Amino acid sequence: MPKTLHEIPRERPATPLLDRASSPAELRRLGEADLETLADELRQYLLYTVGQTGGHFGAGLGVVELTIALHYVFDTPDDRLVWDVGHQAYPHKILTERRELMGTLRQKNGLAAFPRRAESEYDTFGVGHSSTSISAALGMAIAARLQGKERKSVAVIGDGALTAGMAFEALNHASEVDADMLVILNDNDGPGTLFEELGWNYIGPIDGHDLPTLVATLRNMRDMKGPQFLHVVTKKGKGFAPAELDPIGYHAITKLGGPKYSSVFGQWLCDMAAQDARLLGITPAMKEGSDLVAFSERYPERYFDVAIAEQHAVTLAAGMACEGMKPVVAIYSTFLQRAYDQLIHDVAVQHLDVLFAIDRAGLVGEDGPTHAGSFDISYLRCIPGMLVMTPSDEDELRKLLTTGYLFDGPAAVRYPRGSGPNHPIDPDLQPVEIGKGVVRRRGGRVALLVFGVQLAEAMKVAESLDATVVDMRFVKPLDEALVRELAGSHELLVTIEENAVMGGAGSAVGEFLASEGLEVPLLQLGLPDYYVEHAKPSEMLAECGLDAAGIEKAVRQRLD
Amino acid sequence: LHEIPRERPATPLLDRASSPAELRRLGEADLETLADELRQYLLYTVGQTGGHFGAGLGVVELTIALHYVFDTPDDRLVWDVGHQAYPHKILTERRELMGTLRQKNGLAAFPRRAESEYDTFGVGHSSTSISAALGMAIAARLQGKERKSVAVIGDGALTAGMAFEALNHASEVDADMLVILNDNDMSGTLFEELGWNYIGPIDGHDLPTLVATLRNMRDMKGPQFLHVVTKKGKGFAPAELDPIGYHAITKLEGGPKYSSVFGQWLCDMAAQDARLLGITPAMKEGSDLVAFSERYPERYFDVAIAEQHAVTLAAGMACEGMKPVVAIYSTFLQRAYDQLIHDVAVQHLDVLFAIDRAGLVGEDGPTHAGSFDISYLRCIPGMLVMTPSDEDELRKLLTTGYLFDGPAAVRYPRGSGPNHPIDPDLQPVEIGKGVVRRRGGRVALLVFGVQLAEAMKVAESLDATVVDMRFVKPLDEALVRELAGSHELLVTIEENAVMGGAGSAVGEFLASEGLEVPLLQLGLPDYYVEHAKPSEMLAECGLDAAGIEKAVRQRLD
Ligand SMILES: [Ca+2]
Ligand SMILES: [Ca+2]
Ligand SMILES: [Ca+2]
Ligand SMILES: [Ca+2]
Ligand SMILES: [Cl-]
Ligand SMILES: [Mg+2]
Ligand SMILES: [Mg+2]
Ligand SMILES: [Mg+2]
Ligand SMILES: [Mg+2]
Ligand code: NA
Ligand code: NA
Repeated sequence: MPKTLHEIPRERPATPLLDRASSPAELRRLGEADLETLADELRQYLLYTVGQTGGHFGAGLGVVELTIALHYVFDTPDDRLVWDVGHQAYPHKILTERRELMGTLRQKNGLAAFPRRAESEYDTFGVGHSSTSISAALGMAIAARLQGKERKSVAVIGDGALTAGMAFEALNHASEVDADMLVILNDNDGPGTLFEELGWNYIGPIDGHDLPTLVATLRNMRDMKGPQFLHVVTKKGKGFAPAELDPIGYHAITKLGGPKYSSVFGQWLCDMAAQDARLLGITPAMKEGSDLVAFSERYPERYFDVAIAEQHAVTLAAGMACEGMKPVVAIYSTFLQRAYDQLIHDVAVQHLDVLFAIDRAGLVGEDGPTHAGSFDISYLRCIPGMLVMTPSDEDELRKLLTTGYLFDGPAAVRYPRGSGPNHPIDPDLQPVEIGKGVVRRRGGRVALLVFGVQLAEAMKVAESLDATVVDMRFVKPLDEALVRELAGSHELLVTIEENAVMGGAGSAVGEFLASEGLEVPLLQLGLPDYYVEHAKPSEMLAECGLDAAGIEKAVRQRLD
Repeated sequence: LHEIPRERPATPLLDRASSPAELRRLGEADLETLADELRQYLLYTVGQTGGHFGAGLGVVELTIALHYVFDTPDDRLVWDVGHQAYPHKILTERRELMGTLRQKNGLAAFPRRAESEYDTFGVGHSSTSISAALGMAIAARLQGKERKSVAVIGDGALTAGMAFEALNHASEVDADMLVILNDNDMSGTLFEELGWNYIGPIDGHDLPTLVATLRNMRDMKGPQFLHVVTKKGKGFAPAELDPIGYHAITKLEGGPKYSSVFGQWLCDMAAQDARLLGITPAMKEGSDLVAFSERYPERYFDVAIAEQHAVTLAAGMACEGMKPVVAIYSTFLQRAYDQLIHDVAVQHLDVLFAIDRAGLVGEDGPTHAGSFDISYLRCIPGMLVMTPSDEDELRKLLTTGYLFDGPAAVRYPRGSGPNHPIDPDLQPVEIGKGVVRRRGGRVALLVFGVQLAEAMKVAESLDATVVDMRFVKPLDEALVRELAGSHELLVTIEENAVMGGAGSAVGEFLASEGLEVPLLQLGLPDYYVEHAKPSEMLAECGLDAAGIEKAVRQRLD
């Protein structure tokens, strides 16, 4: 009989067998009967180390036994293993020469949040966004078949990630080319006939915590040919009672302010829905992260979780707007990249009335560059019809959400993870004038044109220089009249945005100055042209020069 | 049935069926004769204007049955892609407007909300119909309106991920909607499993069976799925015999296409490099991988209408040391942006993107315009971004991007070029260096792409310098620094949105170095250019020689 734990170890547990299984080859030197003892130990170590660093929690616990069985049966790293999303791959990392590096997990210069090709030869594909594993593993198998290399290709994909359209495309295509690969459905939330129809050989469901059945099944399927589909059933949080009971809260943990911007949005969504029965709320499977929680309890008939289906979320919004409803698509900047065609082709080309509440805009911290919201100003502002907005604090977020909502056409409001300066929030629901900035400080000589939440750091810098500071509010349409005035009365314009400099809000200013032959010097601050390694957000901002110290240095260095 | 009528057919029944309301006043016994009349009119008018041909022939009877049975426009009909909707337009107050089809200020290529209350959703890209019809159906329920929602989708469109996403969600919410699969590759278990009530397959040209089935299903509840089977080109033997050829025709009565320059390059490079792999999301003919697919069938991959899987498939292949080339139109690469960023660029994996239909594309209009790829790609770290100016440069820059170890893109337009000679070698050029084509005095034209010939006609008039920039990323920074100091105005030219484009790459560099020279950015404007001939669209945008010269002379004054 399995035991269940209710507490996290505060001290390094004794794992004498896990320590002999530091790599897959050493693991495969062990005996089948020891494997369940190895599992208990790895589970114990996993609880301990995540309690030490924080990180993802419940999903890894669900795949302890599956991960053991895969590295025992398959000749890794020669056999290719692709983890979908990778938040469940801490056990993987533990078994692939990183056990004693777990203490550096998610810290600057330590192990990254997900499998990462640069991090280890045992990581075949950098993941983070979901549902890429089947496609990636198909690519690997097609290439290995052509090269004659006789390696296996295995994709482990959760039942959630299977809701994405790109997973369906890969399953179809793999059948097309009769690829020799294995898809393991890690299902933890009449299964078989669908996958048989799509041309796969379906096996299961089997118990994903039964190591003897897992090993024998995988042994049998390892050398089967053609597209193989193994359906495994797991318990999220398995072995830790709190996580078993509340898998949502234990999806991640912290190691043992004002409101979050997502909470300011969530409150706005409720308040406007109480005033306006037209409002509909849409999320591609991120209710807790984007924080539609209270909204979905209060307005269940007007809340739509479309699963991991960004593309359908946006075109669905377009159809609702066609009937005069007022959809709000809640979506992180990094995940909106996957619905760009629907946004352009179905919303923008038709000028449809859809609001995009873009959370996690800018650097996102420990999750690193796979999740960075670095590009949405650049990829949205080039799209005709888009209203593009950058609130600088909690009050501005509520106001710009109202403005884009009420605007008759497509609008984007972008904001970062975390909390803000904690300024007062006007409880009313009124918009602001579209295309007009707010002068937050009258100065001289240097003008800081701020798009977004670096305003408070720019205010610190302006004090030393007696600079003008504008809270721009709008990337598109730009406050051209204000920029024109500032360009004639100042000797230097300085743009500041938590977005790539290339194609960004500062370049809209640059484009405006050029069209009118305004000759004023321009300094664009923002995110550089490389992928910023995972660290604390404050650490990442400092790296990019977007704290007061970096901005002052950049302005000072230009003027000297 | 053998010849496109060259004079207007007699269609007394059709002329009584100018709107769906009048259609529904006819008798079922009249409907087969209407369809014969509708088919001959369709034949006639598309022979006078050009346009899509074969798919609409396939839905003559289906369109009649839909509008006969459903109370359109109040009931919502959504056509996937829309190239099959010419029957639909003929029956929705536009029959006598069909002579303007695909001409400037005439009917658009596709259903378009701004055009007609009968068009529920502007389409062009594929596989959007189910998502849109579902949002309409959810809205109608919340509003307590009792209208129907119908999506017509082809079998190809169903290969796209977003159509699967919409089928699952429609089942999840138990939407009252009808999906009609217009299957013209000739044909249930799958759709039942996904939560749908499956009926069919039925003969999509048997009007009696169509009207009866649709009536029955019209008032069933929940997600309903009707499988109809149609013949591509039905009723016109040339088109039934060559559906690829008769997908679209020109009206009745000199250099290689750029896509064929690409296709020759792909074969030539594949002969040299066993590692090369060619991927297309269902556009073998359009991107021109025809000869490649015949000579290298084991290294050619058509993933269906599946841009997302295409790009991540390539990333996997590049992980094992193979050399994938992703052939994809600019407008369609929009749908795989995330895979390019997350799976390719973040990993700096060695994948070449051959981006066709870059710029304006003519009569298909703004749904297919390649207006944005320079803006959405150049902001992505790691990307090599190139803009060839003619046939020879396309070949050279593909070789440049292919030899590069890393993510690379080469964008080129539909149509043909200035027809300059083409070096048959496969040699690269130096990454990040432009080429001065002409030395002049007071203006410098920094040209990213195929407007170079037009710029060259203007450079004479103004005695201007002209640079073939070749690269957007990395920019030839030193050459720009030199031109900034020796000229009174820099002019950037690109067949891309000005906002965020290659002109803006130049501006960013100038601003970062304190170079204060004046900068005029020419390119595509910040609206959707209405369908017209390519030359008319380019003229509208100022990107012909005359428009480039007027723009420059204006600024100097
Ligand atoms: Ca939900
Ligand atoms: Ca405020
Ligand atoms: Ca409508
Ligand atoms: Ca040849
Ligand atoms: Cl730049
Ligand atoms: Mg799951
Ligand atoms: Mg502030
Ligand atoms: Mg078809
Ligand atoms: Mg290469
Ligand atoms: Na107030
Ligand atoms: Na043709």
